[PDB]
Amino acid sequence: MENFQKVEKIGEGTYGVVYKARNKLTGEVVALKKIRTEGVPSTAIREISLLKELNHPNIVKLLDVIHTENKLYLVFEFLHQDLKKFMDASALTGIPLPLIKSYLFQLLQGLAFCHSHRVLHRDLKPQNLLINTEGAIKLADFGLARAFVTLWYRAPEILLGCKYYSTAVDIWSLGCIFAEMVTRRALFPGDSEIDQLFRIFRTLGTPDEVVWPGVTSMPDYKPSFPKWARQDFSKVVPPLDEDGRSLLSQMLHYDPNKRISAKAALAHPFFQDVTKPVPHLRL
Ligand SMILES: Nc1cncc(Cl)n1
Repeated sequence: MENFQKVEKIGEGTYGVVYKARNKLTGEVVALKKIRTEGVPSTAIREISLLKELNHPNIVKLLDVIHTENKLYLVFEFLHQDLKKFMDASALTGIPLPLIKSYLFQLLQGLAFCHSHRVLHRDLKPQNLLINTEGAIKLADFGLARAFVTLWYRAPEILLGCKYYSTAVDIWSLGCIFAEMVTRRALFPGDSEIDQLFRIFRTLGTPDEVVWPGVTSMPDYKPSFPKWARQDFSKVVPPLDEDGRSLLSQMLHYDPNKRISAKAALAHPFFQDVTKPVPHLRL
């Protein structure tokens, strides 16, 4: 669009290309997202406009929505790095625990806010968690999945065909990201839906009616699933301490009604000693 000078292709997102651009009437540097045709659905336009009001320090600001020439562009605040690259950058040492804790705490604050207004992300992953030089982390693309690819962070209720899923799906994803920050490997790197489900089962045990009432009646559940025994969390995420492991287990409860809420996770003892360190980042 005419008011924006693209400076660089930053990536191919879920919905289209993401550019770093500069606005000419403000001089502001932004992330420009092209979405994707019938002439942009009217409901998607209405959903997106609700998102313009969903403002929080831990949510990447939706600056503008440009519906022009029957195309849709989302203009976001720009951040220089994402958690995926920072994790790759931090592979030999690992992200220090104080920083992991600060990031998780801030992300939960973001989720708690969105969840309080009944907005889910649905597709959390390291690539859409954006970090700055101030030690802040922010959720990008919040609300876009409902308004409009890796399986690694997808909740089991989604994999099992539950169509009416809750905010709990975001808590699952963030637990997976938390484990990954700690161990420097992805928790459940599935490369198909069955492989994702079966990786989850191999670590947390195949779910049954005892841990997850109603599970065997879910659309894609099969009596023929193999029955793996649950592994111990001390084997899954060493050398995370007892507080972190305790929290992680609650974030990874099979039953979405049992799974910890963002708001209850913020009160967890793990965060008793949270701080806000600044990361070392080269831009
Ligand atoms: N890659 C980027 C940078 N800033 C904001 C967004 Cl939404 N994406």
